[PDB]
Amino acid sequence: LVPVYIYSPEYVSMCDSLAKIPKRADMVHSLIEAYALHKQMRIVKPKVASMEEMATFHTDAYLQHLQKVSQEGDDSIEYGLGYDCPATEGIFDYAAAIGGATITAAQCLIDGMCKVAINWSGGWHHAKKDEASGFCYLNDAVLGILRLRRKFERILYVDLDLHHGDGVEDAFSFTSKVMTVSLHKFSPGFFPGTGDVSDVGLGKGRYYSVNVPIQDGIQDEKYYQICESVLKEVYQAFNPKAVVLQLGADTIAGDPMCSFNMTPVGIGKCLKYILQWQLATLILGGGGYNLANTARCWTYLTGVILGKTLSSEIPDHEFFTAYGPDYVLEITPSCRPDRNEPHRIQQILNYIKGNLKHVVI
Ligand SMILES: CC(C)[C@@H]1NC(=O)[C@]2(C)CSC(=N2)c2cccc(n2)CNC(=O)C[C@@H](/C=C/CCS)NC1=O
Ligand SMILES: [K+]
Ligand SMILES: [K+]
Ligand SMILES: [Zn+2]
Repeated sequence: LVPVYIYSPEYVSMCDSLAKIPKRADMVHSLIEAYALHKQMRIVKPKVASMEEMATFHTDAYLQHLQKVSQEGDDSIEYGLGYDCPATEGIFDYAAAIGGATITAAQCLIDGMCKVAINWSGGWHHAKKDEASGFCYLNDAVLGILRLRRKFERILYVDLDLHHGDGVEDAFSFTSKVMTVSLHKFSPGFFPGTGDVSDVGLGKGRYYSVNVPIQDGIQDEKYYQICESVLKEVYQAFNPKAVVLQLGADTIAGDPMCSFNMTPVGIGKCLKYILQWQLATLILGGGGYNLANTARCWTYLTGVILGKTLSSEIPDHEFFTAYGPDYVLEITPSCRPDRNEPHRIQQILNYIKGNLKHVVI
């Protein structure tokens, strides 16, 4: 079975319509297209999310506000839209397209159309039920998981974005049918502030939330050791039936965030380990603010999913000029120190290992 690739020219243009991260969705698809990887996948046109589908997580008051300002424009209520005053009218359609695409990919998984479904323009994990947050206006990850819960009894959410996927974790904080695992930078003052190793969920969902606080400057080898160690324990204890994987590329060297020092090869190993489970897997994007590097990463990861080694030279295409001055696919880690102490890392792993002992199905 070939991977499902959620794409349409109308979808890509809609994903860039807010211009929060200028033409990233187009650059990502164009590079994938330039390597002709789409030829090896099953292209699926995304459906648009209805009001009811989006309301499975987001409140009516929030959604109705987005639809209203799409029609009329912006003591007003706080929905986290204070940075979009010049243009709020396109947010509702953006959210509906983002939401619909991830739901579509999830439905493909349910229908048995594939084992892997890809939506690189999704993975907006910060959005709350009643407010936007961190460039996330709608949490498609939550909508995707909720859709998969119709078919699969236990869902594992893995968030490899630089930031803590607080929106997704809070959505399922009280349930034990969905386990969230997040690897992220954790430091006083760093967005979004949550996701300490001691945060393990609430009520029936206690110990069904896993957080791995990491410090600046981590590289491929250390990251994969940490990630494999956690996933190994999580898989054995929770025994997931489906996986939703968020692959925010703002961990990659060269990103304006300038925190982690990763390359796409390191992320690719984590992905390879997850794919090894051969479970129904929903692949999502997320953060990534070095445009060319994000296209580089997600194109490489697409190659990993297809089990193909791409040529090192960036092929000529629409955005070829943006890949200078090297014009290659490989990304070189920065000359920046690793702030992660080995003893602290082992403590965290042991702490999590203790937590997962409580998890028994
Ligand atoms: C400029 C930079 C800080 C940028 N910010 C913004 O572009 C705006 C829209 C302008 S000022 C601002 N937001 C802001 C002010 C106070 C507090 C926060 N943000 C907390 N939120 C974040 O830090 C999200 C964080 C993005 C997280 C992506 C997670 S995948 N954003 C930013 O890095
Ligand atoms: K994360
Ligand atoms: K949970
Ligand atoms: Zn991020």
